[PDB]
Amino acid sequence: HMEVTEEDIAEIVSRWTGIPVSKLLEGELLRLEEELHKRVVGQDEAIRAVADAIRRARAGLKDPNRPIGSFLFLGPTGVGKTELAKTLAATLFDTEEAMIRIDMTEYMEKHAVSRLIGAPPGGGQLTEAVRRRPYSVILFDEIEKAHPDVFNILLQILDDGRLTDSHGRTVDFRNTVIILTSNLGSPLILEGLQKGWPYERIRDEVFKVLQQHFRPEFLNRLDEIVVFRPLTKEQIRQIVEIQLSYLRARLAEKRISLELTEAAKDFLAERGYDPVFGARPLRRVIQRELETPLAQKILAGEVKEGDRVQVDVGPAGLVFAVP
Ligand SMILES: Nc1ncnc2c1ncn2[C@@H]1O[C@H](COP(=O)(O)OP(=O)(O)CP(=O)(O)O)[C@@H](O)[C@H]1O
Repeated sequence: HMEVTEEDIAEIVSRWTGIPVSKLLEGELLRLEEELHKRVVGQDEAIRAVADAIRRARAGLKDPNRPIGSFLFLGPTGVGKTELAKTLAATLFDTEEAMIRIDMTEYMEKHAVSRLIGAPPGGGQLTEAVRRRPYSVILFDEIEKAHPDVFNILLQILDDGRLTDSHGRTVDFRNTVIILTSNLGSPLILEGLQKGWPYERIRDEVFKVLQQHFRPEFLNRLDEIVVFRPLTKEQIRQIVEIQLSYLRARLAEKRISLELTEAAKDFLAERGYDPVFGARPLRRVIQRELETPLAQKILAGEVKEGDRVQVDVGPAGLVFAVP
């Protein structure tokens, strides 16, 4: 039957049950890694770890009273942790609105548990969010900064697959994916390399800090611990291309094409990435170095509807030409 699609029936069931369409159609998942890789460049280990856990859950091999998966993402800033969490949410649960982000720097000071689960009688940021979206990816950023009382609430999620809030009502976490992140150790490695420390010192100091913050009792609860890697030159270039996608689409409305030389791509990659911030700088590098001067060319009439635009490097920055 052709006229009524799989999506038609899935949408009916989804609206009646609250189960996301992609969840209902999970089986009609074996290429989850390739789907995640459409947005997340590299970090193959993280993608495989997440995909492996989801498969074990779908195959009926895990404890049904725990979340679908739980992970600790270690490694540096700006290399794909949040991008993977956002992409996973969009892929598993149809929208990035299915990602719930808890910034643990806002939960450091003792009375923060009431912020998480609701003030005691006489609601909570986490509990209310998960009640209204049981099918969600939950991202806890910078977990080592959480107050112990807040950290104990995370342990409850991992152990019981549920939380009781301050109203006394149980909040179901069994359909969530829990992603915990920390950059712990990464600034220390940068400090050692700047100071000229030998690798042995750097290594030993990273392990003692990890030992201090992350104990086996905690870590044993997790599906996997994954250390994100710094990005290679080729990976940063692929990220530049992904980050030009929306610009190209907007330009294509006026039939304008952009053709970047390899040097122009390398210009953006060089400025858009560093060890401290990862690829966090790239968006505003593209805005400043490409979009702004392109805007001036369009407004001046030098770049017109229908033009193919060559983008190359000059010593003042990127330069433009229409052949
Ligand atoms: N592996 C990757 N694949 C695709 N894009 C990536 C990427 N790593 C970084 N980016 C780009 O750089 C930005 C920053 O990456 P991301 O948000 O994943 O880092 P992060 O989780 O460390 C952010 P924060 O420092 O705020 O916690 C993303 O919005 C994305 O555009």
